[PDB]
Parts: sequence; structure tokens; C-alpha cells
Amino acid sequence: GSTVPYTITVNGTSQNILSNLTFNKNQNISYKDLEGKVKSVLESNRGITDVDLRLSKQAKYTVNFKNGTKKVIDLKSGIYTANLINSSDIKSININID
Repeated sequence: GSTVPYTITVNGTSQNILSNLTFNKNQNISYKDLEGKVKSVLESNRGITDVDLRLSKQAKYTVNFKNGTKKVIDLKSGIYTANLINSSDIKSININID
């Protein structure tokens, strides 16, 4: 549907990941949904597993919206905001591990 650019930065690596996540256009998704997509590329691109996220000092991602607002999420947390956000409002995502 739509392509959302993202980066993955890890304190244990000089070279950062720069790629695109695919979403269905104009679809409402939860932060739990977004977590699944973020965790998948973390494991595929950097070999960072759920175990590694738990063992990290800090694991988070920032969703930047087209209107200039943003939301920072702690990847270790199991508490999510009913947050239903629309896929088409996402501008970019920055993922950061320790």
C-alpha cells in the first residue's frame, strides 16, 4: 500500500539500517500491531531478538507523523495506548537499541 522509511541505530554498530516498511494504505492500526512490524525488522536486519531487547539498556522507536507530531515507544513495555493510528499519517520511524 504505502512505504514508510525507517532507520535502526544500535550503539553496538557504526553502520545504521535504512529501509522501508510496507503498510496497507489508509488502515487503522494499533501500537501492538506496529510493535510486531518494528520487532520483525529489528530481528531480520540486525539479528536483534526479543531476548536482546530485554537484555538491552534501552530499546525504543519513534513514530514521526506527517503533521509534525511524534510518539516515542519503549519496546520493553507491555503497556500500550489505544492508540489506532492511521497508516497514512506515518511519515517515518526511527528505531534505537542501547
